[PDB]
Amino acid sequence: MKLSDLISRWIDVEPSKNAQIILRDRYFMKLDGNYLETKWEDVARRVARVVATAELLNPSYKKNEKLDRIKEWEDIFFRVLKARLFIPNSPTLFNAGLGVKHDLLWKPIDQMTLEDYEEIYRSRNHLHMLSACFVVPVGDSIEEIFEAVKEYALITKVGGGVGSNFSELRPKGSFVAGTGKASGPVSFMHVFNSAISVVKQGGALMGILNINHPDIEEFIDAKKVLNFFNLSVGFPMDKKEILKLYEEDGELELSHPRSTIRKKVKIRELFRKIATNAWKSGDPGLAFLGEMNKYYPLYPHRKINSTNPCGEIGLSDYEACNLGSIDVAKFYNNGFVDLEALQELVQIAVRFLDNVIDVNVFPIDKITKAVKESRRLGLGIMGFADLLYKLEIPYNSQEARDFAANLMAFIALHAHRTSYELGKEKGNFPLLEISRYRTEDNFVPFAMGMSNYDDEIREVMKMTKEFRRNVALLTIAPTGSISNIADTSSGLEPNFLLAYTRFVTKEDEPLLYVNQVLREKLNPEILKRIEKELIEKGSLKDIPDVPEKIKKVFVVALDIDPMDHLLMQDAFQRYVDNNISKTINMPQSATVDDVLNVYLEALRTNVRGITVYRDGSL
Amino acid sequence: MKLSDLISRWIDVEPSKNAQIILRDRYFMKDLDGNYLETKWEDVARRVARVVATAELLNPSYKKNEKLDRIKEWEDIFFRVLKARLFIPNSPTLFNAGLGVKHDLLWKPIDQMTLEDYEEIYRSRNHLHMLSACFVVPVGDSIEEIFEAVKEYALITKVGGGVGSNFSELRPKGSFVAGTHGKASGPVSFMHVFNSAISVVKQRRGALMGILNINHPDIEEFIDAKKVLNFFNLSVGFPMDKKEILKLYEEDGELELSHPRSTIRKKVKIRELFRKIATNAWKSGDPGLAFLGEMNKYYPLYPHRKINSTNPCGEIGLSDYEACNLGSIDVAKFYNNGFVDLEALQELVQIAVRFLDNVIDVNVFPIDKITKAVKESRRLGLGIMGFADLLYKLEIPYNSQEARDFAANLMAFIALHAHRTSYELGKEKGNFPLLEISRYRTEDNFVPFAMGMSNYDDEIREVMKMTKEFRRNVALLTIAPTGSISNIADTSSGLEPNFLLAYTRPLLYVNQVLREKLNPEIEKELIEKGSLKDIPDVPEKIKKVFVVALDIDPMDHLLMQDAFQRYVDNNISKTINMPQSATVDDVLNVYLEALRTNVRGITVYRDGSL
Ligand SMILES: Nc1ncnc2c1ncn2[C@H]1C[C@H](O)[C@@H](COP(=O)(O)OP(=O)(O)OP(=O)(O)O)O1
Ligand SMILES: Nc1ncnc2c1ncn2[C@H]1C[C@H](O)[C@@H](COP(=O)(O)OP(=O)(O)OP(=O)(O)O)O1
Ligand SMILES: Nc1ccn([C@@H]2O[C@H](COP(=O)(O)OP(=O)(O)O)[C@@H](O)[C@H]2O)c(=O)n1
Ligand SMILES: Nc1ccn([C@@H]2O[C@H](COP(=O)(O)OP(=O)(O)O)[C@@H](O)[C@H]2O)c(=O)n1
Ligand SMILES: [Cl-]
Repeated sequence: MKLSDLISRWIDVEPSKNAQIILRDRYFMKLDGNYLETKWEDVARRVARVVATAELLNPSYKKNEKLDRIKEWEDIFFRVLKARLFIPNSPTLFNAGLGVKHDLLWKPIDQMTLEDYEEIYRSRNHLHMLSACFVVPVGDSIEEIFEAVKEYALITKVGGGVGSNFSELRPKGSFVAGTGKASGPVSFMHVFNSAISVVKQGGALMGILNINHPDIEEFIDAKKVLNFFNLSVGFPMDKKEILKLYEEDGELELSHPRSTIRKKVKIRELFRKIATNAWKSGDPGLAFLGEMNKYYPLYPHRKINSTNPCGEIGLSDYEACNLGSIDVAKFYNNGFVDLEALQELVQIAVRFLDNVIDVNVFPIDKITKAVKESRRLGLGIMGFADLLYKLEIPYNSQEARDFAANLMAFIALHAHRTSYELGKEKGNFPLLEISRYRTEDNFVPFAMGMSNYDDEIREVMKMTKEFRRNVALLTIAPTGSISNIADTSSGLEPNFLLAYTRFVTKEDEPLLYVNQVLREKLNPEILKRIEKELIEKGSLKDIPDVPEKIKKVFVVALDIDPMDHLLMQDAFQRYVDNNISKTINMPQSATVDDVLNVYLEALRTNVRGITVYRDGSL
Repeated sequence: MKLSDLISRWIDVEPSKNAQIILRDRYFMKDLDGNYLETKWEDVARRVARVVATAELLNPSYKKNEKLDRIKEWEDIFFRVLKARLFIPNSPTLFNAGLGVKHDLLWKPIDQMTLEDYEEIYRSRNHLHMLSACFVVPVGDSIEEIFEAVKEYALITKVGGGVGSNFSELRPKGSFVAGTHGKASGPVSFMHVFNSAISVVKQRRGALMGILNINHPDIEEFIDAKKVLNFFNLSVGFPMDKKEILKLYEEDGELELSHPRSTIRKKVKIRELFRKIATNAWKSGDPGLAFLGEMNKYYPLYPHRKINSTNPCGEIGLSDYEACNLGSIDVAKFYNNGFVDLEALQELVQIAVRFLDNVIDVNVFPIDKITKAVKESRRLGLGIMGFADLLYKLEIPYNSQEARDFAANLMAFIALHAHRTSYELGKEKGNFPLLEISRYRTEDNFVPFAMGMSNYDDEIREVMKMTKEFRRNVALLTIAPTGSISNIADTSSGLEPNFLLAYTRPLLYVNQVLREKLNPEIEKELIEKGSLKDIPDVPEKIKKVFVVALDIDPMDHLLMQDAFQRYVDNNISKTINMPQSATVDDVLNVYLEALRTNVRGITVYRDGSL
């Protein structure tokens, strides 16, 4: 069906009362604390109008027509936004229009003149930061360490999540031209933690240390406060290499350019250390940085050393990335995903995300540059688990994973063809010429190998040798907050729970929530009886008197075994040029051996990183 | 007698074994192997003198066929007062002088020194060649400025400095912050980041100064912050006149707590704020009080520049990005026949001031703004140590009007000749850049301290007028703790009474002057009891004389501070010791007498309180 007509079916559907609480708490703009916005329509309008003002910069538009052209983009943007088919990362919702006079952000589009958009463009203040994901380096000097703590605080203040690889820092007890002797990365990481603890935005930071750093063991056991850090162990070498060393029971030398300190450790003992900690507490994860550089169009002229906090974007030094997600559950139509409307939305969403770069303001000049030059986007999806329920497809099945790979491949195809086109109309990312899209033949920024679309995707990548707006376009984020605004499942995650009682504060209340798809499918009287047990058990699986087909379909996170989580992440990653946010849920009864087995399988699949969460551990 | 003769008396007295251990431990230079380049005090003295003399290269009054002679002459004079331990510079000068320089130039005989040799010492001083103990930086009201100040703390701590700040610009906790739903974290909470920075950058550890002004809305939280600021000394700032605060107090008035970038307001009774300050000091020693207005009253560049903070022990009031190098005279070595040898003292004061001013020239800072602030004002901290031991020798009891009048006259004579030395260096080398906008140039009768307790006052007034025309330094004097340098010097610390006459250091130690004076058949009861007061058959004249910190009541501590502060242009480090039985009201009474006298700040420590 036409995107038009899907917009119609959603545009007058208001957010649930749950989404509305989140919105007034956090999203609706407010001196001294009065609401300038009271409906999601209000958010959609302000954001639509501000992202649309980037069309001022379009070299392919003549001065006459510019107002026409801009209003057209405002209205579609507004329509997909209000309908909740696509929502950008939170910072876009929070910060769009900051610094702009309130008479201009909600004004009827009727009364918008071309000098009103020009006024919007030039009044964006130092806080107009619309992107979620950042990486900064932490060089081996007191100067560079503390510039980086400053950078963390500046990024955080404006609503960014930031990560670093701390491996440049020489090991603890290393020689310093001082003085003393080097504190080592773990103890400097406390300064960064201490800083975010006082910069209150309203897991937060990613800190990575590489597997061959002499302080790695300390780093693995560091969270056992550091409470604001997610930690990952970095593998800048090739996955295959580490797999083989493991398989032969080999040893790894721990060493550092600027220390004499060296140790040999068995790779299995180190792995088991990691797995034991992650079994107990969820940290540290694994970051396969070598796998990310493998698919990075600019490597080695540039290099990915770290991810942002939730691990879904691998970023070079000072790079940033703005994200946004399509609710694929809204795309269900009579046993099929409606690809005609999904194609149009991918097109709109890539333009939306690329225009955000043009109206974004960063607090550090190096970040502004790093971004101008690459124009990395993070288009993803949410509502995927719910889409499966509608299609009657068990999440833990080869059917779901093949469908997942075809769906992502379709999106990757039309995302990169939109980038092709934007490069033609607006100009190429400055670094096209030195990227693998130019200097190579047959370069594809992801593994593929599970879809009919692979040839067409090869064709697209070849075409983008010539025209290409963006270094990379796709990610799957956690969507913790935008999936709640949109009333849908998060990211590619299964639903964690089908039913739970939530609580309204009123003024001076328990109100049962049931998954809406489940509500529409199960006999309402079967629902009434089983509800009690479903809430206590957290699952339908052991509930007598629930039909078997329902149940096979309506699995939640802990019904789905760890390998079936991991393989779903593999299926998506084959068609995503950045990385993926996936929690590998494990049952309380999983051992440290089971965790190691996940890591081992992880090395053989196409995943770019790993997070495990064992039920009841924390 | 001539300083040269006084030197000969001290030059070959070797540092004690206690002093030598300190020296080997952290002052003797080592090579990459951890092998010692220096093994003797003499080597530090040669190294430091040589390095500080090389500043004479920049002297615009020397030829052309003259410079090498004049430099070796300064090097020789510096070397000899150093070796004798008559004057010692602040520790970082000891630690860091000569860094970057080849080792064959550093300890080479003065007589084999060539002009090119000095030129190469000077050119090869590295980024670590940091020779000053005392820093102040601003902490402005923005995340940007806060974390730039945190970077500065780091960089300063790394190269060996102590830094202080006034946090009062930061908006109170809970203030509106544009563009977010979070509230301002507030000064106390942001201090946590400074503490955590210093916990991870080794200096031999730096305590920090943190000040919040009495009229800041978070002031009560600040007073209570120390029961994770374990690195901070904390002082309450009083930017208003001390008269005004004393009055407000006596009249049982109110203080408006407010901030220009917050709606958070409150009114509090001054007596009640003072009582909380006093209760916390009684418990733990913190917070002390910093009379910033009194400091600014005597600041020659006020109001264009202002002092908002001290460095960590409070002895220097510093304007933003300003730093200061210190040095101390061991006055105890100037005793001669029932008198202080003022002939020798005047000469060492002249030498010390030059030595201190030359340090600015070979000093290297890690921030450009500090470099500029120091070039522009050339502030010095010439002090004394050995004061209590010098009183022992003169047979004067520390807790007597006699001791305070003696201290006033002694500090007055030092101030006189230091400021006269500054006039002359002004003339010979050029004035400090800011002289002409300073109150030595723009006022008449500006004197940078209260005087009032000496025969020297009128002569001091004349020298101040003279320095309308020539003046090298904005200010010159201080009294420092001298916590390490009085140890190296084998003498009592700063102006402080000895804390104890005998203390285990399995070691064990007896004050040298008591030792050369007490009938050597007269000790067990002193190491335990801590005093001579209640040993009987110890003659009552030794005893009146040989008093320690806790024999001297709080007002005699405080009036001793006053006596010195009237002739010191920067500030003074003095702890007001109190007996364990003192009450919160006894503290408040110290506070009130402090506000009436000429002291520039207060630190109390009440015995057994930790
Ligand atoms: N004083 C200190 N305390 C603790 N750690 C320090 C200290 N100084 C330096 N470090 C650590 C921080 C960095 O990881 C590393 C090097 O710092 P720094 O010495 O500033 O770099 P640099 O490149 O200027 O000097 P270098 O000549 O030693 O390499 O050692
Ligand atoms: N997110 C935050 N959490 C806690 N404190 C904050 C936060 N943001 C700012 N502050 C504090 C730090 C300072 O004391 C004060 C102002 O910081 P900042 O907003 O960077 O100043 P600014 O000069 O940029 O203000 P403005 O945006 O009003 O021009 O508020
Ligand atoms: N405290 C935090 C934690 C993560 N983040 C960032 O938010 C990014 C995406 O998270 P998400 O998709 O759940 O975000 P929204 O649903 O809130 O848009 C993460 O990858 C982090 O970079 C942040 O800004 N602040
Ligand atoms: N651990 C220390 C001790 C003193 N200092 C600085 O030295 C000043 C003088 O202290 P002091 O006179 O006892 O020090 P020394 O020169 O004797 O070591 C203090 O106010 C600090 O600014 C420091 O930075 N770190
Ligand atoms: Cl020191």
